[PDB]
Amino acid sequence: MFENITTAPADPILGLADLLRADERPGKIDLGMGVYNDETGKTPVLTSVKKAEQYLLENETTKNYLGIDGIPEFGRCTQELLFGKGSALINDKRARTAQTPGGTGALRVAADFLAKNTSVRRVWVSNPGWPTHKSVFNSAGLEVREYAYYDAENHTLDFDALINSLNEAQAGDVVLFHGCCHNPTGIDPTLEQWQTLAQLSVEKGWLPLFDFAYQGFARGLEEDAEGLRAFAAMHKELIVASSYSKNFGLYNERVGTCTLVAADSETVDRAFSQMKAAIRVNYSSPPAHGASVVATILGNDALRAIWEQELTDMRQRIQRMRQLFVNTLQEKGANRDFSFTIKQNGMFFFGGLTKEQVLRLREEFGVYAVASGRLNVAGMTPDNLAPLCEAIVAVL
Amino acid sequence: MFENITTAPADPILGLADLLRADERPGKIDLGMGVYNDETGKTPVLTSVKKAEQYLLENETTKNYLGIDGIPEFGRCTQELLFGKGSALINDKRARTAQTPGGTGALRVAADFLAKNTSVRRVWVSNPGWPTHKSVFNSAGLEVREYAYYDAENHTLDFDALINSLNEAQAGDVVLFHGCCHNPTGIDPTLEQWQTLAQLSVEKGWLPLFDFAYQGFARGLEEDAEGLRAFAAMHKELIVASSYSKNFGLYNERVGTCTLVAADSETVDRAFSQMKAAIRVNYSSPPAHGASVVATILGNDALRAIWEQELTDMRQRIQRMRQLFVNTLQEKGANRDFSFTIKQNGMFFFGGLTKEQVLRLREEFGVYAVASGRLNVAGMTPDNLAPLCEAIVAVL
Ligand SMILES: *Cc1c(COP(=O)(O)O)cnc(C)c1O
Ligand SMILES: *Cc1c(COP(=O)(O)O)cnc(C)c1O
Repeated sequence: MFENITTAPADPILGLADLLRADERPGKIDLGMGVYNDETGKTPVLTSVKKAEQYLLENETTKNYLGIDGIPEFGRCTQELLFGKGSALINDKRARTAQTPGGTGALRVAADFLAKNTSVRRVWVSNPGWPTHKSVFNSAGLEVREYAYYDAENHTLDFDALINSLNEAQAGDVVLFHGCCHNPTGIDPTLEQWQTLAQLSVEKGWLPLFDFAYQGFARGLEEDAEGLRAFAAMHKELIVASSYSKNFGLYNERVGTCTLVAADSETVDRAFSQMKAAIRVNYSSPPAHGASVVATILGNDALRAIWEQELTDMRQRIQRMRQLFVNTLQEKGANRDFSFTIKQNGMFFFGGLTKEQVLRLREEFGVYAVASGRLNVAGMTPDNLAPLCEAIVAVL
Repeated sequence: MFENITTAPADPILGLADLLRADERPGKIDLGMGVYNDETGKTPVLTSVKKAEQYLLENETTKNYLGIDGIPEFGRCTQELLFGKGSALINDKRARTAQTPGGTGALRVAADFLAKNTSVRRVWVSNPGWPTHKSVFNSAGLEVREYAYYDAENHTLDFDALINSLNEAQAGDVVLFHGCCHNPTGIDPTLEQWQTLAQLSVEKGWLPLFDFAYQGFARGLEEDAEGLRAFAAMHKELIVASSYSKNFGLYNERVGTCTLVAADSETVDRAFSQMKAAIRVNYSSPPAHGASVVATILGNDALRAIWEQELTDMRQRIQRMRQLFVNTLQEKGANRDFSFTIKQNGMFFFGGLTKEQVLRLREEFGVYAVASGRLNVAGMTPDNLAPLCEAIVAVL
């Protein structure tokens, strides 16, 4: 049965993990996968989280099945984070959320949902973008088309190119938007641009699909949801896949959600029934632990206070690191100007390096980054900043 | 987009959960989903588990991504449980295990794996069987065929019928076997029958696929794996999906595994690469919590000792309950003889009731069971045994 099977191609991002574990050199600087590191170069578990886990260990009495869509309180809390405490979608019961195994799991159940219950044949994704989007949608049978987005030689959102390419999108097809902290460019549209996109979308008949994996890492919780809420205010239907992996540092606990929005509750319920079917035929119900932690925190005023401050400190350390990065580079005498880095939202640095420069970086200097020239700034720390910059200056 | 979508059909088993939550009557006896209940009618979290969670809360320092196949130690431990501490499959490195979100998640990744990388067009499942098997395999695109298994008017394994129907299975197609505690008949083949099936299988060219969700609930850990090891000893390739939901009572933490076995390590590795691809396009990596708990317990002598005893007490309470069930029935004057119940392995009672009798049970008496006439004996307790039996005697 398995004699003819061929080796699968390695993942451009997740594959870095395996490359790293095979390298014996001690001074390896890992700036690949987008995980947050503190000043000591460790990706720690939040205090609010530890406190919640303490509470769960003491108050949890059963481990019984969670119900297809997961913890109800968890879903309600996520809707408020996404649409605002007094949103119309929430009041008119137009939204239904399913707890899922991470944001990726959400993209998968959405894709399966779309493929079997809708006439969507193709999904539109940006370029530059996130590799996993194409894999996920192609595996569900949907065709993936790319739209223009980044202005390389200027380092800004090529808004005219964005609309010109999107003119190709027909009514009925899906358009994938990054909520905030665009992976990998870090450049997001402004509120006015979001509004333009929203009106153009409603008018053109596209089914919007938001991938929200970095809420709170750009400006803040509420501000980062601005674009989404703009679309939510004009749209009748939409899908939003969110993740709590990064803003709660619950990476391996696979905590995410998939929210469906329809014209009314009758439609959303009828639709959600089919999304539950897609889920039940996959993993049945979702892992409780991570979601319980989030609900506990999000539901306790004291805990939420600690958590938001921790989120603030993470965003602040990254902002400090990129400003320090640019500085140490000029300090080391980099021939190219990387000041544009400071305008990027999120955890990454994108735009300066080529496929070969990053290859040389890992080979000669043991610095690991993605082949697209994307570096995880959150992996940068005061102690690795100098060696890291010396490596980069030698490769420019 | 979502106007034409139709309401999905409810799940025959998981749907019971929703039926129950809508019934306001106080004396509802839930004997539907196969979850263990103690004397007090609660499905509690094991002490060994609580101890492990305590240890994790204190020793866990990061929540960083788990790697596609999950916790290595967890996989190794599961291989020993399944194939025995000194198995050849383990020594010759012929087996590769991936941590998955429950046993259902394992069946799904196996189905996706098969559909895209193999020429398997159909999977053979028993009748009576577990409804989810058909859903899972059909959603991956594979066709599901059923084979004879149970002798209703005798309450035994119809072994001749089993082989006669399986003669229809061609070389290349999958045959699904329940490791032990056959859901729902509770009747498993004997070691000699397992051996016959093993030889017939190798000779006929079927790819065996074991669903191991109740190890330890029939006779014991080692004894329950006898059939599997018989096949493992004669087979070159095989797949085994196991669950820790029941034997560890970690239901909502989604703890399972998918193990692939090939002729040698070269083949199994090449094959596993594609299974990792199927996983990465689904949920990326699995939830850490539940698997960590199992690895902690399974890896600590003291903890394992406590855990095995708890598993023993669960099996013993269920055995006591079915003997008490049969007795109270005759005590109440049931016209039909249900003594065959005592020969059933696992958590269920199957064979006495009809679709209408169970319907009347939930309607008139508020007793919930699956429409197939399958009752969760583990849900039976000294306090609900009497009312439960009175309901049944009134419906016979
Ligand atoms: C991280 C990320 C996700 C989701 O990650 P999960 O670990 O699966 O929660 C989705 N989209 C983008 C762009 C991401 O960066
Ligand atoms: C319980 C069960 C499974 C797996 O359950 P999970 O909660 O998904 O681990 C698989 N097969 C059968 C027959 C079962 O009873």
